[PDB]
Amino acid sequence: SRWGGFLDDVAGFDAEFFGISEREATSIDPQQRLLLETSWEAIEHAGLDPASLAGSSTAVFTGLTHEDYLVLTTTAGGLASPYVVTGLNNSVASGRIAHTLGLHGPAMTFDTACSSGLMAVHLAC
Amino acid sequence: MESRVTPVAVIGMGCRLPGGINSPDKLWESLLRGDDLVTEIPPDRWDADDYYDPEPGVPGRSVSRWGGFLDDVAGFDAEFFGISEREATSIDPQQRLLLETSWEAIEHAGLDPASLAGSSTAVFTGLTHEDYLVLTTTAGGLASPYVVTGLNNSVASGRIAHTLGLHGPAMTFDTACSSGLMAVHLACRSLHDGEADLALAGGCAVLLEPHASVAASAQGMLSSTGRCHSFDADADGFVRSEGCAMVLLKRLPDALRDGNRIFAVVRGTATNQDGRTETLTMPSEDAQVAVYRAALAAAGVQPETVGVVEAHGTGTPIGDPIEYRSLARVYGAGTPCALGSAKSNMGHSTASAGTVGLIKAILSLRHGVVPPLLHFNRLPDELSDVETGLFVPQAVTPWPNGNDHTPKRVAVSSFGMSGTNVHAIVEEAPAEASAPESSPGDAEVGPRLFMLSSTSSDALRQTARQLATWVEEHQDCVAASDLAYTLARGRAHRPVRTAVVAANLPELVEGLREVADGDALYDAAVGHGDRGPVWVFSGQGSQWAAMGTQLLASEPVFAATIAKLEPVIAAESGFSVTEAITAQQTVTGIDKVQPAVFAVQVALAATMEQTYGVRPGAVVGHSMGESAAAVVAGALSLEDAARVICRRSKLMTRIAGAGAMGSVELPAKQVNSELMARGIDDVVVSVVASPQSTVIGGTSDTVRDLIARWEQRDVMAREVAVDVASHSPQVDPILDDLAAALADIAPMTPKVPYYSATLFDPREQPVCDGAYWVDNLRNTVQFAAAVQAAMEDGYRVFAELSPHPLLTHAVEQTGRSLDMSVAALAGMRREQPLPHGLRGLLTELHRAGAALDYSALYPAGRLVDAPLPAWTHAR
Ligand SMILES: *[C@@H](CCCCCCCCCCCCCC)C(=O)NCCNC(=O)CCNC(=O)[C@H](O)C(C)(C)COP(*)(=O)O
Repeated sequence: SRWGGFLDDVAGFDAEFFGISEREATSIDPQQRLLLETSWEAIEHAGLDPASLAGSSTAVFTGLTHEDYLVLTTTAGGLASPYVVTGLNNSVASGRIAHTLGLHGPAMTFDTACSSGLMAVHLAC
Repeated sequence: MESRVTPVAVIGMGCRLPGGINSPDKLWESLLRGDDLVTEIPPDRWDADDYYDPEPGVPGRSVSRWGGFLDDVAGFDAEFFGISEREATSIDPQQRLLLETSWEAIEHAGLDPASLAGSSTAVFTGLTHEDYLVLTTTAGGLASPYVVTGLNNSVASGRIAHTLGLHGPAMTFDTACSSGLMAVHLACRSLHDGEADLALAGGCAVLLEPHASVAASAQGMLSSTGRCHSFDADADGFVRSEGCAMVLLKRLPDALRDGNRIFAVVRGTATNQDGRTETLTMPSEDAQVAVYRAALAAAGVQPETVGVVEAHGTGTPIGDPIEYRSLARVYGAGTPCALGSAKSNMGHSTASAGTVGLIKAILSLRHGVVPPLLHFNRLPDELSDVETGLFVPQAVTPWPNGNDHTPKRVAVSSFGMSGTNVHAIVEEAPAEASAPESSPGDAEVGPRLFMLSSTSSDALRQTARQLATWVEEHQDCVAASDLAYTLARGRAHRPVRTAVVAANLPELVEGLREVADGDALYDAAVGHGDRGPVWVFSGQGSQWAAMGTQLLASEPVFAATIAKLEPVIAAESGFSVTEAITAQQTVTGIDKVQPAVFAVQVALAATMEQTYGVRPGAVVGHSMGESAAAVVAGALSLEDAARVICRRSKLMTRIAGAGAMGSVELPAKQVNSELMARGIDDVVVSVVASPQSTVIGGTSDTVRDLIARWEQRDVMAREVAVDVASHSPQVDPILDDLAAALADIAPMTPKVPYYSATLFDPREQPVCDGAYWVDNLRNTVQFAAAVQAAMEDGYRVFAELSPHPLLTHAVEQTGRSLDMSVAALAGMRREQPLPHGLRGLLTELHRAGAALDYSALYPAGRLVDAPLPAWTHAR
């Protein structure tokens, strides 16, 4: 294959708005950045102030896979970066969102190949 | 109701942990002994000295050089799970450990893993690190296509489900180092929702590459000492350690209804997130208090009732005081409460921490005692003023606040870097649902058949060795009958298998020790346990002096059947058969021998049917044994068959065959071509045994000259020493009288599928009337056709009922000619004693792989904690 659907920008991420240092922002998984940004966008699309949800029992679930950024950093050999601990571990995918929004409901990330996109909805239900 | 969630009972667990711990009992023993499992990083993993540096925060270097590691992580049995070696190489060792531990846990519950096919059962597991991905990438060898399913995290639960054919939610998730307890909560909810009925929870943590450790050290997360100071004033941080464990869960009412062993019961659990704090890894005391209260409310259990809390206890100087502060808010309310953490003796597992804590709590409940906390001597100064009844047991300490009227209860807790927190409440399992003390009675003093199985011969030897060790350690703490019941019915049977027969535990210990070092080339079972064996009612020729003496002196059913048949023999055949059975000289004479073998074989079949209950998948009869075969086949009555055998024994004696028997190894068609080349039709083929073994009947002179000619033809041909001929135009004078006198029989439809060897098509069920017996004494018998039909029909297991094997090699050749593997056994060997009886022969039936009812041998018995078979561990 030579083709596919690809984002307009992948490395793009508004780390400053969420109070994120450029170092961790450089080392954080772009998938995590996309999830966080689109989650904020969905929250706003609901008409709710994201700041309003702080200190509430709302929960978060997300499906993640294809940790290709691990391959990239391994090839680059920059695994020694301390931000990798929270920049590449799949756990923080939900945890980063929960901490940013200050939510108290359970935060969990999982992987079910190409079925996470709806199994997350089932789990939330 | 009082618990909003349906209470869930743990019915089994499995674990593979550092320091050679591969069983929960081993973990319990290590914990009681106060042993440590943290060691220096093994060199084969990587050079610890290369990456070690005591200076904090040095880039590219770690602060620790220790860790808890397994005996081996590369060990795995691809053959048992049917995995290609090429594929097995690309598999993440985490997946292999998950699969093996899950299989161990299922067997630890006494359930057959194969029995769960298509069952509505779910599985949940947590994966945290992808060290194998790092290794594959740095090796540049991930171009192998088998890496896709071998590295993707979601495959793990899917792989387990596909191996076991489970039909229920399969989950691979992560909650940092709290995945296990999160999986437990998910399984509990799913069972409450009714989506599944059986769920598996757990997580595996594998340490293979150093860069992750270096990154962790860069964050200051690792202890420089090399040991976790959980709650100690010297808290230096956690230590990375290998780990993998699984737990099986079933709904409590269902478990009670099925009477399965209930290790403990979990009343409820809950989960929440800390939320906004200083960083992504700052714990929130209020959040932990909230999750404690929520879990208690879900379980509907008061906190002061719980005695011991399984805290996280990671050893971080920042985290541990916070965790201690939170617990004092809820637990330790005046009533003393003990504190325990599994990390003190094992270290920290980034995925299995919750599961190992849960298992330690389970064992603590099982023994009503708490192990001491390793390396601990005093709390940090920040906790000096905190008021609570909480305490850390410096030694092995009985259950705090012991109360007969209340079940013992344990709280567990796990926390991850992601900030999500899981807490659960574990309650002591109810009293024994079965009869108290398993209703002891007149336990049989006769030797018990202790089954055994494994994946390979050397693995079988190692399994026998460790099992003997364990039995020696508990020769008095357990009972032989319960152990035998557990082995027979509460354990899956691996393809490589054997058995030891013993009456007392020291005897079993000696027998197991014999094979533990004794060499023997064991082979895996050929049968699949789906069909019963096939009896071989072999004919005359293998008799010897006093065959039945041991059987009469040891098998009550055998003696009863012999005494039952004896008067009918003296009536119809005119002489007693017991005297010939006990005769010190080998029985001779077609009148005398013929009923003797019939009685022997029918008595043996009755013994197998009653004292051992093994049903035949099919039945094969040889010569006069064909009537004896029809006896157990359900086609002939016992009296009718006795009349048949006695009357034919009397009648054949009139002329004594009037001929001779010639056996030649030449193929049957080639034999027919050779015979027709000389016009020697006065002889005719009598037995079709194998494509490389035929028997020809005829007059003595022509048989003798034919076998002389074949010897001149450089082909083996023997005139056997039989006194009479069969299936030859020489017994003709008796045929008319035999048909006339024997027409009184009343055959019926066989109860067991039977192969008519005499008939052209053994697959067709014969009428086995007097005409059939005339053919059986005059027409050729196609034993080769019968065995070929049996193999074609899928049957693989065959056992001779003869006093001595006669055609085991022949049927082996038939299978070898067909090229399909088979197992041929002999009921008894020439002058072979057996004080144990046919029980020893029964072991060979199991070793072959035939189906049978084990409850027929083990109607009841309490399951026990006998160890598990080892594994082939090719790296
Ligand atoms: C268990 C989690 C610890 C083990 C997880 C290892 C992560 C390695 C990631 C590897 C990815 C890339 C691989 C290939 C390069 C656990 O219990 N977590 C909680 C430990 N306790 C916590 O509550 C806090 C732990 N650390 C701390 O106490 C603080 O976060 C510190 C002070 C270390 C961080 O500094 P600051 O944020 O306060």
